[PDB]
Amino acid sequence: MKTEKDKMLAGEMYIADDEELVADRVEAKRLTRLYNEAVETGDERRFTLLNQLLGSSADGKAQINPDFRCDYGYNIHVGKSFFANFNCVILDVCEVRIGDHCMFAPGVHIYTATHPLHPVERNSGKEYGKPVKIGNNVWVGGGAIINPGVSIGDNAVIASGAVVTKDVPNNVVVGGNPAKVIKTIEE
Amino acid sequence: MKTEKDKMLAGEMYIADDEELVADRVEAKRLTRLYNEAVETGDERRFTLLNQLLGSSADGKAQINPDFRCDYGYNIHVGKSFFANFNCVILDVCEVRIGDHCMFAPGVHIYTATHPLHPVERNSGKEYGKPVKIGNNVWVGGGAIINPGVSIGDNAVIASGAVVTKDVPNNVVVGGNPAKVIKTIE
Amino acid sequence: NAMKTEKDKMLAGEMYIADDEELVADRVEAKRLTRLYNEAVETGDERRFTLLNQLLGSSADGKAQINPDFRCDYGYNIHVGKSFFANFNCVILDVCEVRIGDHCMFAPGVHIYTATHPLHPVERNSGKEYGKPVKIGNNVWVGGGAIINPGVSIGDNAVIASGAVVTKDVPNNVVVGGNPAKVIKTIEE
Repeated sequence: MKTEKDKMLAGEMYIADDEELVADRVEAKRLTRLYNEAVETGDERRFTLLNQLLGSSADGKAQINPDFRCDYGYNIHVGKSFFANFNCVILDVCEVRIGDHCMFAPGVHIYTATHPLHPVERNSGKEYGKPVKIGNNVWVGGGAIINPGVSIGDNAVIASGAVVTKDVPNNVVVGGNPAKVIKTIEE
Repeated sequence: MKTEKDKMLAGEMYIADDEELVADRVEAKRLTRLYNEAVETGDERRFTLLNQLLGSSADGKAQINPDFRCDYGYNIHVGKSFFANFNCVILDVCEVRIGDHCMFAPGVHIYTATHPLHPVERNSGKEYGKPVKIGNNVWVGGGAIINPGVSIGDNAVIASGAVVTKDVPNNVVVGGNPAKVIKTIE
Repeated sequence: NAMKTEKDKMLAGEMYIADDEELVADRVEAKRLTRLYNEAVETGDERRFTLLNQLLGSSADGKAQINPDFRCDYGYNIHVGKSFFANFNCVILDVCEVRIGDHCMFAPGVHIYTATHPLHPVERNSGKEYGKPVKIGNNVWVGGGAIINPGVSIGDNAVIASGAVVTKDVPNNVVVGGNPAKVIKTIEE
């Protein structure tokens, strides 16, 4: 009864080469190529293309620099005034929810996709994911990595190069690998 | 009386969506795309395109692998025999000065662009930058990040994965996140 | 010696002139073919495998699954086992041999470097550089954005955490993470 896609979204083990998911991934790549060319050449149709790619954006005017990459596109949901700089990658096998006024520097990667640590299970043709949630007014610094299952609170700032393995509270700066609070933001 | 571009270059808060700055970024992207195509296909005209993109290079023969990315292009200035490997990104809202014989491994990022720490100000449509300066004979290792306002001395070596958050003296190797001196070069 | 070329020295891990014409021509060809390959996989064309099998030195099953935009120096120094998978934007600098076993998977932004340079400026600026080969065992999972440096071997069943920077050999059956990469725990099966 459950499709592989149902399992995927639920965070359960799913067959990555399921017919439907494969078609979704190849379609995401084709559309993504068109989008990246639109934004590189500065065509206004970049917004229409992006709005077909992303699951949703609050204002339909998400500003994403090239070359953007994502797995499905449709699991990505952004608030108002979303900005991502060059070469961001979002593996949205599970939901990636991003709030308002969020800002990604270049090379930010968000992963929801993951695998079993044990070889037989990892090699079985099945994998899984954990959703990522990012609050309002989050600034993610250059080259940062947001790992699966992570939530980032409102007004948090992720230092460049940070590797985020655990939830980030409201109003802090985190930095390092693994990322740790390096400062509290007052107000 | 200062234009938004004037403010940007001086390290002051500027409106990023100023019509002049938007036009410059649109132009840089369009030209960067042609340049990347030229270097990917191995056409000799890659140099003439690159020389229209960068602010200056000492020998007009900078060697930059695809896909290169920059904000403006014109704020980047390189010495002779400049080399950058695959996928380098330079956010040049402020000056990026690079000396002679510098080489970047793949995925090196240089940032001058930055933002206020508090949300209201960060979300106000204004941001700022701090220039980056790199000396002569610098080797920047793969995936290293050079943050805004940093200066790197002559003959410095940045280990791969380094996250450079403060000035680096001459003749050292730095590594880690944040980067720290790990060796003196003699 | 008698007919040893710069390419021979490069492969042997010896100092070699990077701008030797044969090597320059090989890199130019790799970039040109990489561009076609990346378009093929982006557009979902079946011939992506045909092109990839001309780019890589070898793959055990001729069906390596490599996402765009892949980058490499030569292509022909890369050899992968069965069921190889690399996610978006992986870079392999294969001036020396890069040998990868069966069922390996790279997350996005994995970089493997065999190319390196002298630490002292005069020698580094001399137009010569060198490499050290990389070997990766079976069932290795390399996490997003990880760096594998020159001369590194990674054992069977090892997993590399996202963001790890691997400077030394990784033994079989460990999870490593951090910069520099250190053992997090062991894995058995």
